[PDB]
Amino acid sequence: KLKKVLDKLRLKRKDISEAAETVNKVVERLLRRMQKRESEFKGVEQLNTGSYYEHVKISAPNEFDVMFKLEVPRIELQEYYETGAFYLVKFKRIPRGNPLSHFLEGEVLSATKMLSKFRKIIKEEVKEIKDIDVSVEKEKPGSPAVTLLIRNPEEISVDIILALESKGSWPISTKEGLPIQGWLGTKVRTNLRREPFYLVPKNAKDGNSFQGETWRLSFSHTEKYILNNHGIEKTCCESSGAKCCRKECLKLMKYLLEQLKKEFQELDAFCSYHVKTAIFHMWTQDPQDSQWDPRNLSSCFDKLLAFFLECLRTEKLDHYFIPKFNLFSQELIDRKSKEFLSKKIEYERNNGFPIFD
Amino acid sequence: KLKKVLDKLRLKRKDISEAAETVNKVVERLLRRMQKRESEFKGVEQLNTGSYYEHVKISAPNEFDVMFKLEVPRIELQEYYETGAFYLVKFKRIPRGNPLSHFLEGEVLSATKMLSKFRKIIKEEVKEIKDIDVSVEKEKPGSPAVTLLIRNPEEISVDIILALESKGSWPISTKEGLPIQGWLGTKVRTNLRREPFYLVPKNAKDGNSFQGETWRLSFSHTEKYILNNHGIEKTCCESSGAKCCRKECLKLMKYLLEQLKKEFQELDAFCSYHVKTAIFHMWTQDPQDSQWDPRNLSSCFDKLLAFFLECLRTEKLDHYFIPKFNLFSQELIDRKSKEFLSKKIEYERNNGFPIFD
DNA sequence: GACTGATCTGTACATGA
DNA sequence: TCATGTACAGATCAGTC
DNA sequence: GACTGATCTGTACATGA
DNA sequence: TCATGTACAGATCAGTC
Ligand SMILES: [Zn+2]
Ligand SMILES: [Zn+2]
Repeated sequence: KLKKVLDKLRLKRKDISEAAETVNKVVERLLRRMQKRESEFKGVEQLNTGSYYEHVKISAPNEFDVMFKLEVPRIELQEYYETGAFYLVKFKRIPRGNPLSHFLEGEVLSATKMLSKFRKIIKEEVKEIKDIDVSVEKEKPGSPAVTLLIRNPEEISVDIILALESKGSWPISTKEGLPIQGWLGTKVRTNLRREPFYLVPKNAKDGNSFQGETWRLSFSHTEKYILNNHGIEKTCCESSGAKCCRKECLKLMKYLLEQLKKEFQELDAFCSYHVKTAIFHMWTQDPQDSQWDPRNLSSCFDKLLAFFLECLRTEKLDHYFIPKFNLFSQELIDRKSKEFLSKKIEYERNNGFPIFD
Repeated sequence: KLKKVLDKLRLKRKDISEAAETVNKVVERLLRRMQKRESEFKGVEQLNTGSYYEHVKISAPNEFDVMFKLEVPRIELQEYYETGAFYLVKFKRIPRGNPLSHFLEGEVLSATKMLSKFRKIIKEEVKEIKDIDVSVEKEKPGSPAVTLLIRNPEEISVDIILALESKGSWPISTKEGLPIQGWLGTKVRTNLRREPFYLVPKNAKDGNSFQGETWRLSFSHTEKYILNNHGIEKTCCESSGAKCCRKECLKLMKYLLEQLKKEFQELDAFCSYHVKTAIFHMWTQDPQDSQWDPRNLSSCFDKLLAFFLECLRTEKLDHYFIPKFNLFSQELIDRKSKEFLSKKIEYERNNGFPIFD
């Protein structure tokens, strides 16, 4: 039933091999340039994130997320209002001439300036690539990335995400977040929150004050770890352990939403991170690996489905790391959208999921 | 029944507090001196091991194990025969004048010279302690340590173990060892074997060739990790998880052996590491946390007990990290001892464990 | 500007209810 | 079984050369 | 003598039986 | 469901300034 859908969604190792070849080449060139010519993004490091690197990419390997993170010492964050997600970045110490002085709009590190220079460098190096059909995509509003289109005959999109790495303790807005204590445990959560955190440009085009100096938190590293260490049992999905159907449900849900989005313009507010967040909450709700046995696929997928609908009905999907940040607020998504989606989803749920063809 | 015995074996937080106070003071002074006066053990670091730091110490806090580990780059090991446990230590690179040149008997690092200088320094600093009654114990044959007796009114013994730290990949004799793949998992084992390993002086007084240049492997770091991360479930014994009776069975077994040893001279070959190794094998055999529920204490303790007897009957207790190394060989322990122990143990097992009074 | 001691956060354990 | 206090452990921050 | 590229081991995943 | 081959990831070692 659903197993056949999962077969359809499976990536093919040939496609994977070629796409990965080309992609790795381009990425390596860009990183190296970002170090080489006496840049100010020298010292940047690489961190692969997203569905492809979590092995939850569906249909095709045509989307890649790569973080160019740069450690930026001695900073102080001023929370942008009480959003929990958004911050203004200040420095204690302008070191001397300082790489990042040119990226200052006061005491405040400007996300848009930094992003513009980043973009300029990337375009420059991309012009010098003669053996691969790679180009720079026009800037998308609300993106912290420079998106590359690769004609590896087939089209592949690569988000090169500019990030700031901070080894300090996580902002307060996350203190109640990451509620894995009953699922992955206390030692795990403690070790994860000991890790650095990351800030990417918000790059909203709304016309606000502090619009180009607003940064958003990112936890793609931690999400990667969770996707790859997802059981209560350490042997879950391991070589000497047993498979769950967690990743599978994430894939099915992702696909459902992708299709429902390609057919309806009413769902342009929705992205797969909503699905991911919701499923994090579900995995925290049903921690037991037994509650995610393959033989219970259909029911498991329904459980999640049910949960999601409730999130729409209550208009309440809390951010998994920032509990005060609601993702289904009226400010971000209109009621009408959520209701429309509840309708379509319910239909599909009561009709044997016709859309899966 | 056994719960009351575990109550008797429990340490008391006052005793713990005082003993720990004094002990930490002395240890800090010794480490600092080991760094300060222009030594050759400068750069040494501390690593607390053993029952006290695993929270499996029984009766009293009168025994402490502390490793002074020193990273020793660019070495090559020659396995002492096919023992798997014993090695001769050679250098690729005599760096220049080199700290450790004085500890060389050729190309071979001498364990006894190093241990002698270590001991000399420790005695020197111990003379300078005026506020605490601390002395150096006479060297024990087969010890890689300098043992301190502290009259903190009550007597406390502290083994200061000289160790060498190597970040290279683990010797081949351990390749089949650490068989946690079904219990803690594959990722765990892989990450643990990526860690450094340690060599302590064998310090046998047997009169062999290469007697004072023979080193023994140590895995007290890994054993510490296992004791503190002992479940298949990450929440085992955690604040938002459930208790097992693993540590409890280790304690009971430890105590049984301690008593049976204090009463009988026939069991001077036996140490608690045999108990620890056996229980590692049992935890690998019964990985499920459900197989270690508190309510199944008595039976669990019996299971272990049974296992141990079999190890004596077969005269086969493999080292947990070095599978080729047998601990119940005739070379190390006489049959008569193992049989005697089987007898006493069986008696206790069939008689409601009178010895526990 | 770089190295060492001081401070802070949280887990495991004892204790009291 | 559930709340309160101590040790241990690791990490970050503040102070000295 | 210090920094970067090359080599090696193992987990997760696709494929074939 | 179980054996074979590819990507990804981290670590150590060898080669260049
Ligand atoms: Zn799983
Ligand atoms: Zn446990």
